Amino acid sequence: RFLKVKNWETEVVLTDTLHLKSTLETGCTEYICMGSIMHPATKDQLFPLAKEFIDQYYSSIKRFGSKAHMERLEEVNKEIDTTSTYQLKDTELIYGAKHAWRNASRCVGRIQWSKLQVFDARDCTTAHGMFNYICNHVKYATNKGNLRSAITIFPQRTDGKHDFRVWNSQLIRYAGYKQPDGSTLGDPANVQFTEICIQQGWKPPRGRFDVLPLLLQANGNDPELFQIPPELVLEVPIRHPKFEWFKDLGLKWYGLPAVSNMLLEIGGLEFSACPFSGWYMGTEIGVRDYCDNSRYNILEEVAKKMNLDMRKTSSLWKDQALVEINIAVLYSFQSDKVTIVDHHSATESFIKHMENEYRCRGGCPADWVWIVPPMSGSITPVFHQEMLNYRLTPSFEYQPDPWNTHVW
Amino acid sequence: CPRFLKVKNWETEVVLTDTLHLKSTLETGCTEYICMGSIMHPDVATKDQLFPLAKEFIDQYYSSIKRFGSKAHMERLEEVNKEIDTTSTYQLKDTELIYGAKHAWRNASRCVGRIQWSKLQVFDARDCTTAHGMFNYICNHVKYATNKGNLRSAITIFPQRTDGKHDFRVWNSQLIRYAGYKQPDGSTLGDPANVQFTEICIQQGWKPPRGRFDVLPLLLQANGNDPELFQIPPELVLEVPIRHPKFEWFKDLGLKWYGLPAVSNMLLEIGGLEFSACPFSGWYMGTEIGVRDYCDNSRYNILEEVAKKMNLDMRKTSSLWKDQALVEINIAVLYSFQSDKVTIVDHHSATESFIKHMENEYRCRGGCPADWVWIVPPMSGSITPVFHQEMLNYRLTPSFEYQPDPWNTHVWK
Ligand code: HEM
Ligand code: HEM
Ligand SMILES: CN(C)Cc1cccc(NCc2ccc3ccc(N)nc3c2)c1
Ligand SMILES: CN(C)Cc1cccc(NCc2ccc3ccc(N)nc3c2)c1
Ligand SMILES: C[C@H](O)[C@H](O)[C@H]1CNc2nc(N)[nH]c(=O)c2N1
Ligand SMILES: C[C@H](O)[C@H](O)[C@H]1CNc2nc(N)[nH]c(=O)c2N1
Ligand SMILES: [Zn+2]
Repeated sequence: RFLKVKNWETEVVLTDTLHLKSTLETGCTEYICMGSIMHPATKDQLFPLAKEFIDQYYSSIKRFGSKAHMERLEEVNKEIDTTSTYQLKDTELIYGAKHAWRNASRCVGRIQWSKLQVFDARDCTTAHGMFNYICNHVKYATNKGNLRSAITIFPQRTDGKHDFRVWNSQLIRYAGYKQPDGSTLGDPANVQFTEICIQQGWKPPRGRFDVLPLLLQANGNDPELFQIPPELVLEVPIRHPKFEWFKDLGLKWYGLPAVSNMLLEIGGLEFSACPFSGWYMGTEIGVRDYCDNSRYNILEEVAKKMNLDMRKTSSLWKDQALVEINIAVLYSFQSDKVTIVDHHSATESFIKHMENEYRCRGGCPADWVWIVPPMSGSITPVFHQEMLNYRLTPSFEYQPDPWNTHVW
Repeated sequence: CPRFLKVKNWETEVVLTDTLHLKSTLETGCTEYICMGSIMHPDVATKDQLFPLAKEFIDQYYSSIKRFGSKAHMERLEEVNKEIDTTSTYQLKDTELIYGAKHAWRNASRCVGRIQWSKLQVFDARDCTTAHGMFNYICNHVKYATNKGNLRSAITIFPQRTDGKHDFRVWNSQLIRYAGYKQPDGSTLGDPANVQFTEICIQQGWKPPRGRFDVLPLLLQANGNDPELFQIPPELVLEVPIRHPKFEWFKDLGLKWYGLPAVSNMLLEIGGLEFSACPFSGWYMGTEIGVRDYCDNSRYNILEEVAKKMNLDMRKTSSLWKDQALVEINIAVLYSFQSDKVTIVDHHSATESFIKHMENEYRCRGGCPADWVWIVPPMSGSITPVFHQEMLNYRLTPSFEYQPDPWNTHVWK
């Protein structure tokens, strides 16, 4: 049935037909909603998925049922038959990668979806090769501050014993170190991964913002360490436009968010290594990275320097400090001509995107829990926007951390 | 359905195990292929529909008082069954009514204040027959709940639905709210949320003062009759003028708000019985006033004026002038209620208490249904502990439910 979503602020009603195309499961049932749970082949399984995907590709270029379409299905069937898998055409690789982004219900940045530079790395065979492809990606995407969205796609899974994996959760991240006195220097989120690099031979500077090395696994082999050339790593010193003391906090961050631990699924094929990157929404750094208790956790320090009353929660000293940090982040990136978007501009673009997608596509799967920013929720337009969440393919999926499945 | 569902807290690593979901009674709207978790709102019971619903509830009650399977349990079951057979409905005992109301609150997935669920004063108004009587009961409720600023949670329960043509309804969405007035020029005076209701009151004969904060009259329907207007005695309406501990100019904005949040348009369902008029009240979380009531664009919408008084650059969104003003307004709200000794809770305290409540519930009850979309506060989400807390949402009974607005269904006499 057609489903309607209302925006309670504008009263705009949109009608969703697209959800009828979903075949994957969401996690919820008729009796239990799991909307806030973070994470809820064979030849025989493979062809219908391949077919589903070839069909929507040829439907998308408006040549559904053409001789080209009929021949492609044939070629794929034969290939699955004779090899237990198949290879995508370049055009298909690009189409599928753009559509995995378009379908990512949790991403507020999807107005950009069709502007994605796709780097085909399916000829890669070694960790050195992966490193080369990754450097090129970082250089292209960074573009001296004028960030460009990109994805690099490594060879698809075969038997599962020969996966290509980027072990890093993002290409560029800061180390975290467990201290004898039990505290944590650097980023506490990366403590484990940092330990694995150390155990593997990495000589740690033991600073607060040490860029981690790349740990790269090719064809199921043991992962290998590489240092990203520093000239490729663009960073922004965080300062505040009014508090001249803010720079004295010694804060910085990297300009390029490049998630590298997801799995890209296209037409039944699985790409376990597909680092992709866009640009930051300010809150990702200013709210979560800096102010999560289990992350850099700087609220106290900033609040101190602001000389706030931190004796009672109801003084909202945390909220005040939170806003000023986010002002600083946006100001710093903007002053250094590095692409960044604030949560007001971003959510506004997402609403427009939604309207675009309902109009041309019959809907837009969206995960309110993720779309709504981690501060000032209800003063952004998405807070008041009803969303429907459903899973469309091609997609980006979670996968297990490689140190839990890998034998050495 | 799997027997054990686990929820994780991503900042503390605490994992909890839910079994209570097995007691889920109604559908959420989600299916295996779509989630409707951000959808706001996704003819009487027959004899045969009522029997198992009553038995389900009676069993649950007797289990709660450790008298399950007792002679008193079996006798109550038999007496209820007889009543349904010979009258096609039944009446709850006072003990059952009280247990039912507390549990509807305990089960309200969207409520962050549920640590308090067992301290609810229940006023039984099932003897009420007229709108003047409803007025008396509501006045008493307001006075008791207000308690000179030391607010006490309470519910007043009017007679249950019979044939559906004799419903008791409070037409107001909350017992105390401010009027809204649409102007010929398109502007709105007062609270734009309440324009429709205000118009209805004016048509019913209410003479509007036409101010910015006019307390709306009660519009009360008894026994399916046409609703009637009553003015709440103003001494019963506790209000707090909003000022700011630093900004001396904040008081010159002339804002105030009422101390008692008393939702009055919901339906209470107990054992298949339907109480269409069951006004209940607790106390405010500051953000309900400082974020939603004041800063929603479709509400009082004061961010701009505050921002201007704060001398902020309002030319770029990326200056975060809105966020900056929003915090100051919420500081003013908490400061003003605390100064006037009217109970209020800030969003940090409330969410931390809720996490403790939820953990206790998982341990003593086997779960705690929770709607993350509603539980996470409308500002500063991720610096409260509920943001990182996985939740499971499902519907248990007794429960509070939405019902249509009565002016849309009322057959005028
Ligand atoms: C171009 C600028 C972009 C912006 C501003 C943006 C913004 C965001 C934000 C703020 C989130 C929430 C992340 C979090 O809170 O941890 C997110 C999620 C996500 N984004 Fe985007 N994004 C962008 C580009 C991209 C690109 C290029 C891709 C892939 C080709 C992508 C795919 C995803 C996916 C799959 C998620 C969900 C991840 C998960 O489920 O854990 N995004 N995005
Ligand atoms: C005593 C202190 C209380 C606090 C701090 C509190 C807090 C809240 C808050 C902040 C919300 C979301 C409000 C919104 O954004 O509109 C809510 C919703 C709700 N509350 Fe509580 N509440 C309290 C008492 C009560 C009581 C006494 C009842 C019933 C007996 C109750 C039942 C509900 C229900 C049913 C909802 C969902 C409303 C809806 O779905 O529209 N609460 N509560
Ligand atoms: C844990 N892994 C999924 C990697 C990881 C680490 C930390 C945060 C996230 N967030 C997911 C995510 C995915 C894509 C993004 C694209 C752009 C952007 N600015 N943030 C994005 C964020 C993802
Ligand atoms: C729509 N109706 C349920 C009435 C209505 C009007 C305006 C706001 C709300 N919010 C829901 C709601 C329900 C119960 C509450 C109890 C206490 C409190 N502080 N807020 C509460 C808020 C509810
Ligand atoms: C679209 C969305 O469901 C709607 O804006 C909800 C979001 N969460 C909410 N949460 C609370 N507490 N109160 C609300 O009114 C809402 N509104
Ligand atoms: C429990 C909850 O699902 C979890 O904390 C989610 C909440 N919403 C989020 N939203 C975004 N954008 N990013 C996140 O990491 C999370 N975390
Ligand atoms: Zn759901």
